Parts: sequence; structure tokens; C-alpha cells
Amino acid sequence: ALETVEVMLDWYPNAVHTFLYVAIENGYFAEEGLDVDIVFPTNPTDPIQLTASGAIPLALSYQPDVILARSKDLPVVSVASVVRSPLNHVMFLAEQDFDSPADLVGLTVGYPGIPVNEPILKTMVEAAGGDYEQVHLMDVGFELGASIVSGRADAVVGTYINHEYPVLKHEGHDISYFNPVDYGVPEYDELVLISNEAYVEESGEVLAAFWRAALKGYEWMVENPDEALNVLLTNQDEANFPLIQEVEEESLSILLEKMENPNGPFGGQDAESWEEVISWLDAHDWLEQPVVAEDAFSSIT
Amino acid sequence: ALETVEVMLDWYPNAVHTFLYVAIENGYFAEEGLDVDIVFPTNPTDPIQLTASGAIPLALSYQPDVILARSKDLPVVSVASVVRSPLNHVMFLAEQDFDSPADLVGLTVGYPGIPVNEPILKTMVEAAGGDYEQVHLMDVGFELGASIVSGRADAVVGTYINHEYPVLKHEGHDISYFNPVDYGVPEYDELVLISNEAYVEESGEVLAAFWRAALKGYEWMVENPDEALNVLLTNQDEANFPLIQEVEEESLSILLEKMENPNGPFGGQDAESWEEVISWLDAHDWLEQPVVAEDAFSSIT
Ligand SMILES: Cc1ncc(CNC=O)c(N)n1
Ligand SMILES: Cc1ncc(CNC=O)c(N)n1
Repeated sequence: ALETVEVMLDWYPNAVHTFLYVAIENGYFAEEGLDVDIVFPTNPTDPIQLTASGAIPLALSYQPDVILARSKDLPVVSVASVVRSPLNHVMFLAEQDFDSPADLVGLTVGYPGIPVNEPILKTMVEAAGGDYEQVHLMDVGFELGASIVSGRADAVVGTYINHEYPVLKHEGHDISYFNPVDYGVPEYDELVLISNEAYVEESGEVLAAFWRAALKGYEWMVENPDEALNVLLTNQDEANFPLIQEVEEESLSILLEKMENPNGPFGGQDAESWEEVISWLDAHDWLEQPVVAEDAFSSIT
Repeated sequence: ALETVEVMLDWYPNAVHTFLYVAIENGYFAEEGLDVDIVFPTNPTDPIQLTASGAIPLALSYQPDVILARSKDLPVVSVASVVRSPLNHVMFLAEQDFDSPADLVGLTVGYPGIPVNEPILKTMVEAAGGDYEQVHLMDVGFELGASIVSGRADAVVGTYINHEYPVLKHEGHDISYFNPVDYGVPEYDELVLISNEAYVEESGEVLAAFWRAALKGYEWMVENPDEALNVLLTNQDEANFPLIQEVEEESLSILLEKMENPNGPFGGQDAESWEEVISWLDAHDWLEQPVVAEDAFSSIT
């Protein structure tokens, strides 16, 4: 009777996922006859791979990644834009005192294994005249903070200003960073709801029912900021990704601004954003097969 | 002219790679007309993946992985067994007090992101009477120790008894474990030298040149345990994977036993081991395409 839908988040639960949990808790999905199954990823890259393979119909990923994916012939399609601008920043301990991304040359940068991180770091490094081919990336999965703090990596990319940054500071670490948009990286959407082609064609109803629900979750979160932030926190995976309340409210405050759609409903996708993100990548030889903005995303409403 | 050959290590430099750095320092590779360039993986799955694609001609991986890779149609082939038995142990802080792998049900286990670990853990958990679907894997790439020491993970797999075990202990952690061999897993070769089919066909004289120099380095190590281990430590990656004199010589003591072919030459393989490991993976439904032991490995000399 209830349509069961698997939704794989992009990371372990945190402020950015608030709208989804509010949807669950308020029965918005039940009202829509859906049984939403929120799932965490085993590997950071699972979201796009599983969605692509058709194993799961929904997940949260990164716009630049969707393009990378579609460029490799994966049938991944963005059906909604959650965070309309970047969150990703390159981080390191203040003692490192790097002058610019070009100082990463000859050093090792930790990262979650997520591909999107390659074009971002490459652009940032070349933008400063360094030779990215001498920059060493070290996959640390979810252990982003530990890579930098332990010392095994000189810097990290994949960390968010709305999260990892305030957490490290809260934990006492003195963190400095480089903002990708100050080094040739476009204002891409950090996070987008993604599905696969078949499911968009074969199950448009379910997808429409889902977003309608998720949107109510969003609108409710917006009108009930604190209350909704409380919902997430209680639903946090305390065993593997414990959250700090103060850190999370600050995170939410940042995300709210970036999640809101100035000239349309929450989730509305801007064709301009995609077009330039594709050309940015296509320009740096990251796209093996051509990608078109009319195919990288579609409206499920 | 020296024949350039890229060799990707399975992990960062440690006791197990001593025979290779010895063959470089002592000039054995040069003697065989080759210029060997050791490269570290940025991603734990790189070895198998870059070899398969032809991007790299040589690398170190795991016997079960070669099978899985071939099961996925990748053209990789094992050209030498380096560590003839398992090293992989599931590890957790002594606090946990698990009675068996079935206690892992409902918890999260960290792993390097290397596929071979899924079949291992699943077999283990199932042998102890637990539901694996209820076990959560968390990708931490190279940050294995951190996953459990930070409490972010309840247990970890992928860690080696010759390295991580003595390291955690040396760092002050009371570690407990579960040997996969005690829980239905076969005595597979932990480390094996790999190449792709195309290369073994086109560059066999190179491979043979490379392996003689390698055998020579290996034999020197056996006659000069300590001098070799020092060659290794001086050639360690101190910035991203610092080593401890004591743990590393302890590690060598373990590997010396597992690397030696009691009767036969170093690197020698045989259908038996491969067929056993293949059958294991088929029985537990891990293979997609059937795999043939014969095609899975081949002598290099
Ligand atoms: C809180 C947080 N941190 C890092 C990531 C990883 N994204 C790109 O590398 C993510 N999805 N969420
Ligand atoms: C020292 C060490 N630790 C872990 C691994 C990873 N193997 C399987 O996951 C490895 N190749 N070497």
C-alpha cells in the first residue's frame, strides 16, 4: 500500500538534512502515501553510483559531480537544487600558513574520495600558478578532520565552512582556509537531489509526491527554524557523527540563506548555473563525453 | 636506455615493501635494464583500478580482489604471490568486549573502501550467526586506526595484524580482534603483485627482468633483515605515514614467515589457492561473471 522510497543522504546527518527529517516526523510522506527510507552511504561516492546503477531512486549529491557522472555516461539526473552555492573549502591548520593554493604543490591533500574534489582543487591550484600534477590527494573517506589534525595530510578539501570548519574550531583546532570561488571555481550548487533517468520516466508520480512532501518539510523548517533544528538533532547519528548544538544552529543559519530560492520555490533549478558549471568543467578537460544542461537536470514538479 | 616502469604500492610505505626499495637502492632494477618509479595510491582501490585500465603496468593488491576484479570483467592478472596468507584482522578497542563477529550487528565497522573487505566481514558475521544486512560499513580510506580510536567506528576491518595491530598497541590502545580464518574465510594470499593481460603479453621480458631484480632484492633482505629494514625506513613516507622502528621490525618478523615459499621460489603461485578462493566467493554469491583460476594468475619467469 505504502510506496517505499530509499533516500541516500550525501553524508552523515547534519543541519543541511533538516528539511528531510521534518518531512518524516510530520508525516508529510505518510500523507503522500510514501514510506521514505533514509539511508547513509558506506562510501562517500555511493550516492551517485547507487542512484546511477538504479539500486536507489533518490540521493543527495553535488552538481559538478552529476556532470562528471553524466559525462562518463551515467544516467544520473538532478531533480532539485538544495544548496544553491558552494560550501566546500580547502582547510588546514593555521601553523601551515600557506599563502595560496599553489603552496599545496608537493604536499598531500586529504579528501573524501568524491571526484568533484579533483576539478575544484585542480582549478584552485592552477589559478595560483602551481602544478597540480605534483599535488597529492589522499583518500580519507569520512575522516576529513582527522586527516588534517593527525598530520598525515597537509590540508583537506571536501570540508564545509558550515560544518567541518566550525567543528574543528569548537574542538580547539586553529583552522585557516582557501575559498574555491576566490580561485576560478564557479558558484556551483553544493548539493542537489538526484535520481536516475528511468525512475524519472517510469515513476514520475512517486517523485512528485516525494518533493511535494519534502517541500512542506522545507517550508515548515523555514517557519519553525529552531523546532525543526531540534528534530534533526534528536535524529542525529550520535554513534558515528555526533553533532554539537551550537555548531549546528550556526550551520543552519548559513544554509538557510544558501538553500532559499530568491525567485522561485525551494528546489527550483536555474539553467544558467548548470550551463556554466558544465562549460567550466568542459573547459578544463574534465568531461570525456559531452554533457548538456537540458539533460543534466529536470523538474519533478 | 633504462626501461621506465610504474609500480603502484597497495598502501603507503611499510615493512612489507622492503624487498622493493632494496631492489631499487641496491641497483638491481637498473641491472635488469629498468627504471622503477614507485608511486603511492591516492585511493585504496587505485592499484586494481589503474592497473586494469592500463594506466599502470604493475601494482600490489589482494588475491580475492583480483578475482572480484575479473568477476567484473577487469583484465587484471596476478603475476606473483608476495604474502601467501592473510594479514587482515577485524579490530576493535578491548572495551567493546565482543564475543563474536555477530556482535557487530547494529554497529558500524570502518574499512579502507577496498571491496575485498565486504566478502570477508559478511562471511565472518554470518558464520557467527548474525545478519550482515544489519552491519554498517564506514569508508575511512587510509584513516583506519582513527575510525576506532575516535570511537567514530565500533570496529574496523582492513587493518593488518603485522602493522595496525602493533601500532595501535604501541600508541597505547588495548586491541582485541577476530581472525577471518577462524570464521569461515579461506587462507587467501594477502598481497600479490598484479599486472594487466595486455602488458603481460606485450612486455613479458620486462616483467621477467623486473621480477629477477625483485627476487634478488627479496633474497638480499632475507640475508640482511635489519640492513634491509633500514633501507625501507630511510625510504619511508614520513610526512603522510611515519613508521616506528620497533613496530616495523616486528612487522617484518611476521611477513618474513608469510612471504617465504617453504618449497619453491618467492612469488610462486598455484591453481589450488586460487580455486579455493574463487569457490569461496561464488558460494557466498560475490561473483558476477564466473572466474577461471588459470586465467587469474600466471608465472612471470
Ligand atoms: C558535512 C559534509 N562534509 C563533506 C561532504 C563531502 N562533499 C564533497 O566532498 C558532505 N557531503 N557533507
Ligand atoms: C598496512 C596496510 N593496512 C591496510 C591495507 C589494506 N588492505 C585491505 O583492505 C594494506 N594494503 N596495508
